[PDB]
Amino acid sequence: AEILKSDAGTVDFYGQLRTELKFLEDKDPTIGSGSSRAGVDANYTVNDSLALQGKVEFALKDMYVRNHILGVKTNFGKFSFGKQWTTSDDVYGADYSYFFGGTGLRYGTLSDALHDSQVKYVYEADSFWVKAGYGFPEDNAKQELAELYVGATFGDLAVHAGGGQNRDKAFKVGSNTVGTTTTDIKADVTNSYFEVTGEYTIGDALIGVTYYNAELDVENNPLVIDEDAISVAGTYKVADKTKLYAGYEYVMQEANTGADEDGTLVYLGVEYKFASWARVYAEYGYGDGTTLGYTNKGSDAEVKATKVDSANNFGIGARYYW
Ligand SMILES: CCCCCCCCOCCOCCOCCOCCO
Ligand SMILES: CCCCCCCCOCCOCCOCCOCCO
Repeated sequence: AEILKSDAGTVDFYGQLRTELKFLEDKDPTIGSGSSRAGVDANYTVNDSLALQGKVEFALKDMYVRNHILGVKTNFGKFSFGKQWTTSDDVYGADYSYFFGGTGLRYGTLSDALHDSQVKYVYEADSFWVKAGYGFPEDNAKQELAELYVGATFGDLAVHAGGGQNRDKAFKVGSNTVGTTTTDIKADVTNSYFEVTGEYTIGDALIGVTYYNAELDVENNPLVIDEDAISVAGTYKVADKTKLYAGYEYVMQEANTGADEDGTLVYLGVEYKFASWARVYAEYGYGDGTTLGYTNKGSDAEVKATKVDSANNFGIGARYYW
């Protein structure tokens, strides 16, 4: 990106402007959900064995801090402190969409993929890696979080596995009205999760599969909910500038009361790159059934718990990068 400074030190000014139109079943078109941002990333190498990083990223709305990081890289790994995305969000899984996928990735149900005071660790060797994180609860003002993932690449097959636990002692589930007493439903909820992923590259094709489990339990309550999830997705480079993509996502939710639900999400889309600094995309999404909540990494959208009936959805977008 825009190198302001460069030597043993570099200062990089970077960002994205986005314009996105969303057409959701039974709604008027929405313009302006596009997640634009701008930041600065400063790096300095002290020697062969030690480097420092300072990064800050703001949303372009009014303006507010998205990430704010101090980093220390050493021969025994990299340690990063401050307001960061979760390690679970960085590793992600087999969702290749720009708008509607991610329903089978179950790490974000409570956290929305962010904790304002974390320490994150990364170790890399050859093709092999370890990534971990911990969130400081601040005498209960912030959630509890602890995560660990490992992965490697063996020829054309890349694999990873891991997970964690995320606790929110006062999570807002929703609201109830009984006569004229309207009241918030809040609970002490823990989300415990684990996943395995494989991604296979063959020529112009990429195919991925992710399995996820999660367990939601409530501290002073017999209620437990288990989720079992599969995501099957791929991409295909049909020309130098042009990539097609598609996925199928199925999730079953089972409560210890015996209540069962499930949800299906299918997407198909196309990406076109004008240049390294410009691209556009268009996507169709078909949803049926239930989600307890998910995050689409591509667009940064959060979808709260919901049920839909045979819903047809479309998105179109364009981005500028520097
Ligand atoms: C006991 C925990 C061990 C988990 C580590 C990885 C297990 C092997 O992973 C291979 C990656 O598989 C991705 C998931 O689905 C593969 C099943 O489908 C095979 C046909 O595509
Ligand atoms: C490892 C590659 C898997 C191939 C895709 C199938 C995944 C389907 O999940 C099994 C659980 O299904 C229960 C409901 O299935 C409804 C009809 O499914 C259409 C098959 O894609």
